Amino acid sequence: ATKAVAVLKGDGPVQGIINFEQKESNGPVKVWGSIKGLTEGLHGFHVHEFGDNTAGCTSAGPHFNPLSRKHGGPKDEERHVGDLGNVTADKDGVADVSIEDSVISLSGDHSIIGRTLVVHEKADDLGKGGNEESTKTGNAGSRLACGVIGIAQ
Ligand SMILES: [Cu+2]
Repeated sequence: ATKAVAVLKGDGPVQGIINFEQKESNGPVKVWGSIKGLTEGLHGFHVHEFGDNTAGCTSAGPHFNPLSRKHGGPKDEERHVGDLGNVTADKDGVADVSIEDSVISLSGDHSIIGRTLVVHEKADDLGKGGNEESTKTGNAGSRLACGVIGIAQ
């Protein structure tokens, strides 16, 4: 509901703290997250999980979560069942959070806590993904930056 904590640990150091306050009453989620990462950009936050492992999400790879924004658009439309924002890392791995007007976006449709985020300093696009299947699923680097995300309160 009111706050969330994200904890990511990868092969490359990726660390950030994303906190999102949503409620089923419908309202823009006030969310803040900073990411530190290897040198790259980042575009789109498209998480899609039902919980796997905070060291790398196997389920988060090729699994589309349609409840999100139907495809998972970054601004959200319904219940982006993943973290919603746009973040762009610099060469020093530092991404400022774009806080978008979301509707019911708690990161996860089956639940939130335990759900592993798939983002990285990379375009983790929503509806475009990358290649046809990744377009469908909405890009995921299963272990590129993954950790259990969830509303921690
Ligand atoms: Cu992704």
